[PDB]
Amino acid sequence: FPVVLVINCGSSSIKFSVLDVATCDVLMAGIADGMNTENAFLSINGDKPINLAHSNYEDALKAIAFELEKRDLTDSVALIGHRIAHGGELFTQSVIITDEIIDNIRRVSPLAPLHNYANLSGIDAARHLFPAVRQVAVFDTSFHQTLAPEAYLYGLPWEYFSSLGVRRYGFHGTSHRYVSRRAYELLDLDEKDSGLIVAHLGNGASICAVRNGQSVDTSMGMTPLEGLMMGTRSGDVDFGAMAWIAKETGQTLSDLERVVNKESGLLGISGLSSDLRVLEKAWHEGHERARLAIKTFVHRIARHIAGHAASLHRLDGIIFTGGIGENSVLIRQLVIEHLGVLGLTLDVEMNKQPNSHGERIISANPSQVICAVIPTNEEKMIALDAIHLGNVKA
Amino acid sequence: FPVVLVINCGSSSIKFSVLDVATCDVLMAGIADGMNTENAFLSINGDKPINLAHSNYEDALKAIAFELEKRDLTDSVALIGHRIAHGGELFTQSVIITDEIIDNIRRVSPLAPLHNYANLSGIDAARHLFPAVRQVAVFDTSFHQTLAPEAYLYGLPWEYFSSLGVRRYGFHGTSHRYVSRRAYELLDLDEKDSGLIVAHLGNGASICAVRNGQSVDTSMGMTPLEGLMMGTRSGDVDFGAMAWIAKETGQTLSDLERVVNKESGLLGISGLSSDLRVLEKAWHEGHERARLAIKTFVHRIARHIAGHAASLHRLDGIIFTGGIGENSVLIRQLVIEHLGVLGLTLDVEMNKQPNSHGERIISANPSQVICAVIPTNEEKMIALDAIHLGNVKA
Ligand SMILES: Nc1ncnc2c1ncn2[C@@H]1O[C@H](COP(=O)(O)OP(=O)(O)O)[C@@H](O)[C@H]1O
Ligand SMILES: Nc1ncnc2c1ncn2[C@@H]1O[C@H](COP(=O)(O)OP(=O)(O)O)[C@@H](O)[C@H]1O
Repeated sequence: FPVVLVINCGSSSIKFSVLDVATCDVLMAGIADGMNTENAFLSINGDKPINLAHSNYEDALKAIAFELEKRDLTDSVALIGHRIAHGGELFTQSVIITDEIIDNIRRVSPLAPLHNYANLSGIDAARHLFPAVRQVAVFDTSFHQTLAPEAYLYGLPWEYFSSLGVRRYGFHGTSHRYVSRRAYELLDLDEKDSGLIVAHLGNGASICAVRNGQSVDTSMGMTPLEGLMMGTRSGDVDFGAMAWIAKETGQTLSDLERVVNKESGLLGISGLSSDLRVLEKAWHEGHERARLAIKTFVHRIARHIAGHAASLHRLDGIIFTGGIGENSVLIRQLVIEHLGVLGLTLDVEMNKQPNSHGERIISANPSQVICAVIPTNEEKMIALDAIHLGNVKA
Repeated sequence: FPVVLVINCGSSSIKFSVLDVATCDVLMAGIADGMNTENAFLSINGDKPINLAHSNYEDALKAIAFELEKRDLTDSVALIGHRIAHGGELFTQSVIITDEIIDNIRRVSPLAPLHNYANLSGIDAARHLFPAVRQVAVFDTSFHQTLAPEAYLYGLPWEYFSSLGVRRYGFHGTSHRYVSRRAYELLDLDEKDSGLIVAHLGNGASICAVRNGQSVDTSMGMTPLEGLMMGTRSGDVDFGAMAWIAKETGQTLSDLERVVNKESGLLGISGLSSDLRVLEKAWHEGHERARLAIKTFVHRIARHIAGHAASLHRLDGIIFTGGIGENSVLIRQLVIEHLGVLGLTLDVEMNKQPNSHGERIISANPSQVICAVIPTNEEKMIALDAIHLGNVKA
């Protein structure tokens, strides 16, 4: 009974899951938080947080490695999957990790400094601790590499693109890829002749247009800051406005970089919380700013969903996914009602069902476009890639 | 036979037109360019440029005033219309100019430094030269004041909005207003129950969603730099990307402000010209970058047109206007073909007709949405407002 160890190293954390190769089910999950801090810990399934105080990425993973051995899981780990934030234009699909891949990942890392280097730290650690184990790299950007130039180019001088690599990349690639595959099943669509819009709505949020199985447009840009307004991220924002704000408050780009990434979006408008649940209750209790934050959030989602549909020859479905897309009854309803122009019809009773109902259709029959909620499973998608690559002769 | 003198003062020019109150036809037009420069001139209808060397906004208008007197037009000027770039949240409609209006215009001027002060210079000059003449102010932003908060708010901290006035304003207001009024006629639509998308495509470009006669979404933002990619303007651009570019080339925001306003868009991508005509020929001749610039330009227009449609309850028509929208056969075709998802059907023979054919429908019957070209006439719209206001008792 082989298992797949899936890893995701962030700037200050290391999330992991152990999936059964046979059923792709989670057998164990955990997270080492407070990384590089004088006080780091490891909590597995909730079990009392261990003391990983003063430990680097490798020790943290060494601790996680011991927790797998203390549960006789070590010997059944046949594959390891690493989630990589940015793959530049070098990676269009998941790959078996070798020295060349590591080199390539370093090459594109300048494009995602705050994430890629942590991803690499994770790779080095895993390689040290599981030498005889095949390891795979899954890039959050690879699914969007099918985008045409007209869809990934910015209106900046050509030089910025050709010599600096400035262009739209998009993220949530693994989710958008996974969810759209699931959609062809659920909606009984022919992948080769289909038009889908996936709305990945989490604390990080993005839209993706999948035409005939391929991503043809996505909302995030060179960085995860473009597109939809999010939990603490601003989303699209007039550069002239950002420039004006700079001259008025005497702030630098790093100051504004912080504001737009940490103090904006839902948090910034509501001045209350980045958490939707908190905001939904706030609205219910009469909080005006919480209502404006949500309304704005919904307005921008509807706008991009419609905008992205322009890259499809035909619109067959709109799929909601992510923590927010899977659990927010109201947001889904508001977004959908904001898209009546596309002929969407919601089945409120179906939309009311909690996420325990899994992959489900929430639109009524008269609906011109099918609407559904499909829980995303990036760990499973990564494992499936690893399993496939596990049959290769490298 | 009274006439209306219409003025538009830019940072370095003063465009003017004299329309007949009876037919709203242009009887004279001109432009004083090279303002504040050691060499300024005044060209009327093409007539040899006069020597306005070393002259401020008032002298330039004094020269224009003499050209109207030298043609016995002075005594028939019953109204003067001033085009104002930015009206903030203070102006929702055109107004008769008084001391209060001037004060108010100064209040919002910080929002458009490079345009509003020139507009005010024009007002002071005109007021000096035509004391007994009623004068009106028409704001490029007023038509978009009907936008809901969810549509004009940015995902920035609430403070930036409430204390600094940072929000979407939108421009091309007079064109969008004028063109949509014309559309209800041409398309035989009931203003009170209608959904239109107007694509104002000139060297400056923006989209506007008009629901039941009111603007409910527009593409430009606090400044004319947001939205569509334009002649030399970038249009939407990932702020994280702009930040990244800053740290890589060691440029400031003023440096980037310049790049995004002067060296980007069509010019930036093609590295050839900002002029569509030049680019269309370049493409025909095999120029790849010119083709990419146009394709990108078209892709972004289609995206925003679809995105803006989300603010409509029903999509009745898409109207093209502006120098590009009125004369570009190819761009209109490409944009429309990029919107097949909305069920649009183009009548190529109708779309081929030159702008001399005026207000015209270019979509075929099977089309779910009517498409048309409606030449814009901002001077006429301004005159109509002035004429209406000419009956007021101030
Ligand atoms: N029942 C719910 N109703 C509304 N929002 C919810 C609900 N459950 C979770 N959320 C929101 O979803 C967000 C976090 O999503 P995230 O976990 O990052 O997505 P993913 O689960 O795809 O990785 C939070 O804003 C959270 O408050
Ligand atoms: N026949 C044409 N085909 C393609 N583009 C054209 C044509 N005529 C003018 N243009 C373009 O339209 C643009 C300038 O538009 P503009 O004059 O600012 O709009 P408006 O006339 O609404 O004020 C230029 O890029 C120009 O090359």
